[PDB]
Parts: sequence; structure tokens; C-alpha cells
Amino acid sequence: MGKGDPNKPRGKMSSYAFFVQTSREEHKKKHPDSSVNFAEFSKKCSERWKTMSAKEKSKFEDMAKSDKARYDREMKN
Repeated sequence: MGKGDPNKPRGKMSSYAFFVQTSREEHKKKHPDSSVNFAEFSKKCSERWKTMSAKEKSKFEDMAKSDKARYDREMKN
């Protein structure tokens, strides 16, 4: 609806975005000569994120809501 703005801030994030952001940071540790683009990796992380349970996904859902609520106390109230 309205993410990129000229002066206003941007939208919020989510747990699905932190998954590829945290899974990509743990790739260079064992992938110095490997091209892991977003699709070449987001395709594999989706197979695990879709099978992951609430016991593991909770670690990403708690980090996404922490920033998602911060946007409510920025332009409104």
C-alpha cells in the first residue's frame, strides 16, 4: 500500500524476512566461494521455515513483533 516514502518512514518487517537475514549470515562461515543470491537461498529457507514449528519459529516471531510495534509509536499518537 505505501512502503517507500519521500519523507515518511518505511513499513515494518516480519519473521519471514529475519529468517533469510539470519540464515544468510550463517552461510559465509562455510561458503567463501559460493553465490547465494536471494532466490537461490530463499527457495531453500522456505522449505525449512514452512516445516519449522512454533518452538523454533517463535524466535523469529518475537523479533518481528518487537519492531512491528515500534512503528505504531512513530507517526501515530
